[PDB]
Amino acid sequence: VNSFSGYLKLTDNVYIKNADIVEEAKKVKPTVVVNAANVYLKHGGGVAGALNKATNNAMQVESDDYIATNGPLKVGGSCVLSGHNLAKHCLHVVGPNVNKGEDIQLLKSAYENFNQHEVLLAPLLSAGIFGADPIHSLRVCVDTVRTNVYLAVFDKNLYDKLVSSFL
Ligand SMILES: O=C(O)[C@@H]1CN(c2ncnc3[nH]c4cc(F)ccc4c23)CC12CCC2
Repeated sequence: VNSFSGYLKLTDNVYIKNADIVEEAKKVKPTVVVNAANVYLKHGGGVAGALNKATNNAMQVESDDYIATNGPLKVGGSCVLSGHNLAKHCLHVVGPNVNKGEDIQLLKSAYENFNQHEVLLAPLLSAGIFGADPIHSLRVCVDTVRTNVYLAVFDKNLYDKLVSSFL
């Protein structure tokens, strides 16, 4: 038993809800919240900009130190940093950004990072400003992640489309 509430169950291990991930994180304090990161951990907009704003820019300060030490992530890769006031940990995961021409097949590699964590609160990778089809992203999530994932979908309209079209 865990503290996630109001989710629709899609499969044995994937759950979905219409929610703001920042507010969902603020209430649940999950062990892991996933950020839709870029390779530079520049949290300017989308989910990343919203998560970072909710931390009062502490996520960005920590991220800049991480990059200064380690260099950029790989597309499809991840790193674990603090969850600040939102979660114990933040798993920063880089999905391919279609608006940069990155290979959508890397989306599966991105979701594989979730399997290193037993339970996660997450957005749909490569959705939103990353330019991928959120329905495809949901399919890859379901077919790749084996751990327990609670997906927060900000837009009520898209949520209904994702549920109604789910096979
Ligand atoms: O940034 C993107 O392209 C979208 C944003 N989406 C979100 N999903 C779940 N909660 C969210 N709260 C927010 C608050 C904001 F101010 C901006 C975006 C969100 C948001 C998923 C996405 C595809 C992977 C990242």
